[PDB]
Amino acid sequence: LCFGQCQYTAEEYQAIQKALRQRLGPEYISSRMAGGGQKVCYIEGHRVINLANEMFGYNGWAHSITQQNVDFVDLNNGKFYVGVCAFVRVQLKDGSYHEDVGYGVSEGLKSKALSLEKARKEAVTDGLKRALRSFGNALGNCILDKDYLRSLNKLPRQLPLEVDLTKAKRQDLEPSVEEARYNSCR
Amino acid sequence: LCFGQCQYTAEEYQAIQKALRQRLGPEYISSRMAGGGQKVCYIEGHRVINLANEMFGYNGWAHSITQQNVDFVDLNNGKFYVGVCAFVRVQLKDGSYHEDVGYGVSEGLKSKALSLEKARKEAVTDGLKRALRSFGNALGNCILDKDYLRSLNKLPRQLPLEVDLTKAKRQDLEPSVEEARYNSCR
Amino acid sequence: LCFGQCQYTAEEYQAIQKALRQRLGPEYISSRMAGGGQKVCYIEGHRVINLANEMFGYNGWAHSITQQNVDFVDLNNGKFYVGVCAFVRVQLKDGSYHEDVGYGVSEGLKSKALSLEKARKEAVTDGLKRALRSFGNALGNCILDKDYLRSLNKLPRQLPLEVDLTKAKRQDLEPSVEEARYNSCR
Amino acid sequence: LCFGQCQYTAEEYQAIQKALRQRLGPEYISSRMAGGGQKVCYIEGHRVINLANEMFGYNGWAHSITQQNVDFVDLNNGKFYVGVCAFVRVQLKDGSYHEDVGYGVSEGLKSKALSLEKARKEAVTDGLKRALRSFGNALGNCILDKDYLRSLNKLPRQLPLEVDLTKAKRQDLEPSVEEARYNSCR
Amino acid sequence: LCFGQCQYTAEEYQAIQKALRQRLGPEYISSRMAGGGQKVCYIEGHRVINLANEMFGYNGWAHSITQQNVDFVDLNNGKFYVGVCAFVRVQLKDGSYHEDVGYGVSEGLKSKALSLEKARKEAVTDGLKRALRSFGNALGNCILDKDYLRSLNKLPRQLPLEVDLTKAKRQDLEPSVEEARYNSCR
Amino acid sequence: LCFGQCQYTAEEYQAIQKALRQRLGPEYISSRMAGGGQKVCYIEGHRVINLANEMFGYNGWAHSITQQNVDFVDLNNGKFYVGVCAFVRVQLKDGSYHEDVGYGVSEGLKSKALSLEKARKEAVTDGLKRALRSFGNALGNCILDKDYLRSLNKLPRQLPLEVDLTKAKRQDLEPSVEEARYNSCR
Amino acid sequence: LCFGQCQYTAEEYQAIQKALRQRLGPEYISSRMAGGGQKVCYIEGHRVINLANEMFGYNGWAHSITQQNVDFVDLNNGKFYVGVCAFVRVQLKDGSYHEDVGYGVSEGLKSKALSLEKARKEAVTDGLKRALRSFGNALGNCILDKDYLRSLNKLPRQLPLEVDLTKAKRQDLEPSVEEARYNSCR
Amino acid sequence: LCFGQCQYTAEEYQAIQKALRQRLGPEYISSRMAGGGQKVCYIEGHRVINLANEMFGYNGWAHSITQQNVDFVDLNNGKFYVGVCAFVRVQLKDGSYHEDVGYGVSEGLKSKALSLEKARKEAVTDGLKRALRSFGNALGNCILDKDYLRSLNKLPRQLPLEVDLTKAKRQDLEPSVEEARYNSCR
Amino acid sequence: LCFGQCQYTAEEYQAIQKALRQRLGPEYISSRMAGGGQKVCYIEGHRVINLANEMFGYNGWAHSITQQNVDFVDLNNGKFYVGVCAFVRVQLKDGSYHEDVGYGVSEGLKSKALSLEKARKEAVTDGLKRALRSFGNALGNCILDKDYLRSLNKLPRQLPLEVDLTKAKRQDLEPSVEEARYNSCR
Amino acid sequence: LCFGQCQYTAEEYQAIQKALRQRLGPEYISSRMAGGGQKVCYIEGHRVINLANEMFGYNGWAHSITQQNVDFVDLNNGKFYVGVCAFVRVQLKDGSYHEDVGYGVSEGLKSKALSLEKARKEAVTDGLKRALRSFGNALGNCILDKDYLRSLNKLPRQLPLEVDLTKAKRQDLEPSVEEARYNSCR
Amino acid sequence: LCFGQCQYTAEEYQAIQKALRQRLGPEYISSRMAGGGQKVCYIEGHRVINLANEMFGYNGWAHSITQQNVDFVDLNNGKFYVGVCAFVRVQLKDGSYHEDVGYGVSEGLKSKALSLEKARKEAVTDGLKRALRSFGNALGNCILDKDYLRSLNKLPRQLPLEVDLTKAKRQDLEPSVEEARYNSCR
Repeated sequence: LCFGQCQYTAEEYQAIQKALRQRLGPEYISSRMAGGGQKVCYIEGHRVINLANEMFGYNGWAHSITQQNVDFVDLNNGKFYVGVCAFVRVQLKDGSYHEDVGYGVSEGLKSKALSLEKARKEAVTDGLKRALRSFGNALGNCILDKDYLRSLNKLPRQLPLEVDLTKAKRQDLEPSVEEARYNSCR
Repeated sequence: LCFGQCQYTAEEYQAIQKALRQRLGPEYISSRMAGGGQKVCYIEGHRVINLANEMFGYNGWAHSITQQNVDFVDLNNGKFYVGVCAFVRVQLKDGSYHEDVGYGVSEGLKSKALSLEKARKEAVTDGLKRALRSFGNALGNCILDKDYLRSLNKLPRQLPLEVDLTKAKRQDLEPSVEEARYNSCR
Repeated sequence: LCFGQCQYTAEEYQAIQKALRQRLGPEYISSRMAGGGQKVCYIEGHRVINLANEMFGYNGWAHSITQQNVDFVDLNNGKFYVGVCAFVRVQLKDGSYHEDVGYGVSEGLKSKALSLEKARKEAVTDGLKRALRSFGNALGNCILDKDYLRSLNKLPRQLPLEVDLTKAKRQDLEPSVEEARYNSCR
Repeated sequence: LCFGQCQYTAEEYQAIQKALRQRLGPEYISSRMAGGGQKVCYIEGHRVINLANEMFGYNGWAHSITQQNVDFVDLNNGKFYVGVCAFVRVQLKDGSYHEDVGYGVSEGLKSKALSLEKARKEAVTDGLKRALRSFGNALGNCILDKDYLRSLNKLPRQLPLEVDLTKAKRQDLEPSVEEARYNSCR
Repeated sequence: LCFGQCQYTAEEYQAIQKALRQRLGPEYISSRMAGGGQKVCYIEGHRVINLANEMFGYNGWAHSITQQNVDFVDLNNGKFYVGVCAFVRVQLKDGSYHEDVGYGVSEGLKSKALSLEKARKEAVTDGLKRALRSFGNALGNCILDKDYLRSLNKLPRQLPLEVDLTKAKRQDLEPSVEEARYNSCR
Repeated sequence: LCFGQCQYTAEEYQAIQKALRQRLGPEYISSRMAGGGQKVCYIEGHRVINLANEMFGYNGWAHSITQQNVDFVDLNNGKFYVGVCAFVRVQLKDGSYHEDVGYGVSEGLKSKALSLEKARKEAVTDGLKRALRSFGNALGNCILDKDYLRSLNKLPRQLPLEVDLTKAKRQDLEPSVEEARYNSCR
Repeated sequence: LCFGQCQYTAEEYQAIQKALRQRLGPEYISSRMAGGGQKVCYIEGHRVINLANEMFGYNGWAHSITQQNVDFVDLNNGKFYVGVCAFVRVQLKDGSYHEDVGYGVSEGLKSKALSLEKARKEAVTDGLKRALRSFGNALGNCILDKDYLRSLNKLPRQLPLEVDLTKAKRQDLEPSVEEARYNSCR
Repeated sequence: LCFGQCQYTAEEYQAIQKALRQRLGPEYISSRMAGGGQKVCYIEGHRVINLANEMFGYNGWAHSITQQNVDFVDLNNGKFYVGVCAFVRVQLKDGSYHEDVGYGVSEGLKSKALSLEKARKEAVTDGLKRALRSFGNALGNCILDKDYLRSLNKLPRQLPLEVDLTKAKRQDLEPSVEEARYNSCR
Repeated sequence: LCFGQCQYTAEEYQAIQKALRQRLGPEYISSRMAGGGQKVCYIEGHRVINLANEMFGYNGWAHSITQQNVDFVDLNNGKFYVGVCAFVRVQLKDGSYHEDVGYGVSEGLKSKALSLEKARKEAVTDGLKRALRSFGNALGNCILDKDYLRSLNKLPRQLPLEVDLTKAKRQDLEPSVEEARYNSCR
Repeated sequence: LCFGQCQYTAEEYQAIQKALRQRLGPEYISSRMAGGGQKVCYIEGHRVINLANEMFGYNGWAHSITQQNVDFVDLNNGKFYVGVCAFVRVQLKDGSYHEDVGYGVSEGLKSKALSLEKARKEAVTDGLKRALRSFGNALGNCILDKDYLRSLNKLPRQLPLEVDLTKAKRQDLEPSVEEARYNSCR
Repeated sequence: LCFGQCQYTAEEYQAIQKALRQRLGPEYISSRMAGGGQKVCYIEGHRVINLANEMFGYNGWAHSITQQNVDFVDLNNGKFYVGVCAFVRVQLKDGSYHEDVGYGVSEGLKSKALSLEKARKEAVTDGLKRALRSFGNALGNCILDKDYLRSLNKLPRQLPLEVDLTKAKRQDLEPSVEEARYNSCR
């Protein structure tokens, strides 16, 4: 009854089906400037990872890199141009799964190492994000829907939120977790 | 009783068989201009993803990339011409499946990276969409039926639909979900 | 008791054996002009897909591409000549199966990308259609029977039959399916 | 108890052993002119497929292409000469099987694509037909028996038979089948 | 209890052990002229196939091509010289088996295609026949026994029997089989 | 309890152990002239096959070609010199087995095809014979024993026995077997 | 019930889901100067290792290197420039898992060996750290969240921590451990 | 309870353990002249085979050629020099086993084919003999023991025992074998 | 219930979780001079090995070399420069595991053999040590923590303590062991 | 309960443990002259084989050649220099095992074939001996112990013992053996 | 319950854990002169083998060569320089295991064969010793501990004790071993 062999209970299946339908608020979306001097919306990897963890549980989803391929490493002046693709397969405790390609780009740096590093890492993250979109709007599928983007723009400018470090983990030991783990062995 | 080993109950099977027969409304179909100065109808990936999730459940269908091949990367001026194909296999919790090819194209950009990226991604999405058509009209099989297209044109315009974020997910935490999941490990 | 492991019940077996014998009416057959200035009859992919879904159930048949091979890509003027083959294996929930080759051709376009895309996609569809013919007339085995073709010509033409979009699907939500699904978790 | 794991019941076994012994009437045999200006008898693929379906049931036999190899593609004027072989393995629900080679030829066309297409497709159908012969006369084993051919000639003009499409399938929906199917999940 | 897993009952085993010992009559043997202007006796493939089907049942034996290799394709004038070998494995429902080589030859034709076609097909049939010999005289093992050949010559000639086509099959349907089948899904 | 999984009963084991010890009479041995102008004794393949079938039952032994390799094809005048080896594995219903090499030679023919054919076939038969020798004298192990050969020579010649084609098979149909097989389905 | 086959009890699952949400205090975060003269925050591998051990138990998580590839080793003066990537898969006792790429860089050393050593080691640790981030904020996912970084800066520098070696392990022997062990082979 | 899965009964184990200890008499040993003009003793393959069959039963030992490699084929005048090695693995019904190398040599013949044939066959037989030696003196292990050879020489010359072909096999049939084996199906 | 399939008992798990947290005393730490004229602390392999044996039991942990690769062997004067890496995977009886890279270096020796030997052996040990660190401070995870190193320096330099060889194993025989082992077969 | 799956009984285990400790007497050790004009002690393969058979039973130990590699074949005058290595794995009925390398050398012969043959065969035997040494002194582990060699020299002349061929093997047949066998079939 | 599947009983486990902690006396350690004119201590392979056999039982540990690679064979004068590495994996009846590299060196000999032989054999033994060290001091882990070495030197010489060959084995047969072996099959 380990990962890949669970079957969702009607209650968890139903809760998730509904939750996945939600589109995400402005607090999730960020943007950058495309070469064409045009806005590009996207969700940052860390937000997607937390959405996934909260949607399926830290132990309810997984991902692996089926393959990563460096498309090219070009030196055209004193600078490097690098294109990398990754194929990421994400899976639920269910055994259900989705796979997609992510692409990573680095153009202009003078460091070969730094260029490769950027491109390889972004390809994986980009792939993880695209694979996860398959589960629904709440995991990013709304993101490329022009009507969603449009109605997002008609929303209030929004101030970045302050993070409250008051209750941040401040040491390794996890008392409650240790308690549970010791009772589990029984 | 995990993914790939379910067997549809008579009730779910019957409901789905019927639902799949439906053709989709104008709110799903979009179009672009082909090189021959001719309209081409298609369904955006995100719509197909949601159609699938609602038809089979977020844990009812899955897809993998059996293979992706870059056919060519030509530089014919200062611009790149790229053709990529992807073979996508989609499967139901049932074990039933359909596989098809998708193609991705990028012609005219000056960025090799941006060209490869566009082509690889679209090939995958295109392949996922074609594989899914095999299940029925509701998943896209009507889309290339000239009589369906014809009768779609005999409809009033279609204006951009408005998305309402009044109840957009703004926090990660899904209480209902956590409850259902908490009640499942016992 | 998943896909590939079912055994047909005598009742379903018998109904299908019979239904498969039927030849198809004019409403399925379409035609194009061969190079030799000669009529060529065929069934469009989407019709075959629906025939299959109705004959076996959306979860009663499946298909995969065992292999797709690009035979050649020739540039003989400013135009491309492309030949592609696909091997498609279709299978029933039974485990029974048939495999065939399909071919895809593109001659004359100036776009390499567009040529490759056309040829790869048609090879697959063509192969799917040929593999499916093996199950019987109702799935297209009649199509190449000259006596059938002959007696088809001796029938009244058949103007494009309009499509009834009043009952079209316009939202992703499928309430009946959603209910039956909940009752299946049980 | 799926395909490949059935065992024939004494009754079905016996009926088939007998039925397979029959030689086929003139209505099955067709002929063409060999290069040596000599008659060559053969059965059209579509007839063989129907013989097979009726003999074993749509779910009683299967076939796959173990391999297809293009022997050569020669351009000797402005025309193409192509030879292709296919190895086809046909199997019964029994697990019993037979495998043979089929060959496909195209000589004289100016289209490479059309030539490859013709040769690859015929190789498969030819292989399928030869593999099937192994089961008995009723599936084509008589066809190359000179004494059978001889006594076939000593018969009238097997004058073109008519194909009656009164009862031709005009829709996708199969009511008797749907009923049978929906009850199979009980 | 499918193919490859049956065990012969004492009764069937014994009947077959005996039947296999028989040498075959003149009605099976045919001959051709070897290059050395010398008679060569052999059994035609179709006879061997029927011997096998009657000896073991249409579902009691099977064969596969473990491999086919084209040894050479020589053009020495305007004619082709082709040598092809095939390894054929035949098996009983028992699991018992025998494998042998078959060879195919085509010397003198001007068609490469026709030469390859002839050699490949004959290699397979030749291999199937040699493999089958291993089971006994009744399946051809006598054929190369000079004392058998000698005493065959000391026999009156025979007029190739006329095939009684009165009862020839002229229809696909086999109501006999179709019922034996129906009462097996039960 | 299929081939490869039987265990010999004490009775059969004992009978065979004893029978295998027998040396074979003059009626089995034949000879040819070695290049050194010296007699070479050997058993003809068809005799060995029958010895095997009678010793173990048609379903009691089997053999496969683990590998066949063409050592060389030399043209040294207008003639061909060919050496071929085959590795043959023979097995009993027991699971017990023996494997050996067989060699095939063809020197002097002007036909490449005929040379290859001869060498390939003889390598296999030769290998099958050498493998079978391992089971005992009755299967050929005596054949290379100089003391056995010597005492074979000290015998009066013996005229070719005649093949009693009285009761030779003149039909396929074998009611005997067919009748038992019909009761071996219950 | 070994590693990879456990299933989290509801109590441990819940405790860990909660614990993983925590962001980490200043005591975890360290920083270095990027080439762009800009601060880069990160967590040291040894802290991440302890975080993981305390969160899941020393036997609750694992990691393997699916692959490590040296991208390049360039000598551009008397100095080496090295880029290495590692794919690290971490897994819980659950069977759940996440995989990511890590990169290792060495620029400027004159020792090839020292350069390779630094890059291969950092690539692995970097990858382990990135893979672990997928489980939640508590394992590092907060680290790249600009709002978290921002609110981390609005805190007083912290003086260096003194470690207390008072109770440091001074012998290899672990008595309490040896007991427990010994009472388990029962 | 087939080959490879038997376990020796205490009685058979004991009998064989003892029997294997015996050194073999002069009637087994033969010799030839080494190049160094020195005697070389050896046992002929056929004797070893019979020793094995009598020691373990025809179904008590087996052997296979794990690999055969032709080391070289040199033509140094008009003659051929060939060296071949074979790896032979022999096994008991027990599952126990021993494997060794055998070498085959042919120096001086003018026939390439005859040279290869001699070397390949001897390598196998030589290997089989060396592998069998591992079981004990009775199977050849004494053969290279100088003290055994020495005391063998101190024996009377010996006339090669006469081969009594009285009861020699003249029939394929084996009524007691066919008897037992007919009852084993019961 | 062999290695890789145990499950820690709550008692052993708990003891180890705790023991692993300890940092190690000065008696474990040693140092060398880095090229930059800077101190480098490390733990000697043998200490690590004993820490592991005592922490998990001689039969509680294991390690294997997944791969070892020689990066380069350079001769730049009369001296050799060698870089080698090893990937070591350590596992607990649990099935839990951790893998890391180790590196081995040899710069300056004149012996190629001695250089390779040093580099290959250190790579393995280095890897084994790094993999083991993943389990906790007690196994080395503290070692690279600057605050730990710092507070280690503030200790009274430690005097290289003596080894008491009095009770040193002087023979191979192991009494209590041989007894305990003898009984385990009961 | 076949080879590789037995478990030693306490009694057999204990007897063997003790027996293995014995060093072997002068009757086992032989010697040759090393190139350095120095004595080299060793045990002859046939003695080792018998030691093994008596220690574990003819069915208690096994060995296979995991690999044999020819290091070189040099011709430096008119003579050949050959080095060959073999990896031999020996196993007990237990499943326990040891593997080692053996080396084979042939320097000076003028025959390539004879050189290869000597080196290949010795490598195997040498490997078998080294592998077996791992089990204990009784199987050869003492042989390289200088203190054992030294105290062996202080023992008198080892006049070759006499092999009393009295009750040697004269026939193939083995009655007692054959009797247990007919009784083990029960 | 064969090798690799035993579980140590608490009693054997405990005895071994304790025995493994012992450092070894002077009677185990030997030394040689390193090129740097410096003493190098080590244990001879045969001592290690016996230590192992006595610690775990002849059937309690095993080892295999996962791989052996020859790094180089250099000829720099008339002498050979050879470096060889071996990867040895040792395992307990437990399933627990440890793997390490061993290196073999040969510098200066004029015989290529003798050089390769020395390096390959030492690499294996060296690897076996290093692998074994992982189990504890008693198997060699102390050997490289400078404080142990130091306190070993502070001892008295020790005359290489005399080996007492009184009860040295002179026969093969082992009566008790053999008695137990006859009683086990029961």
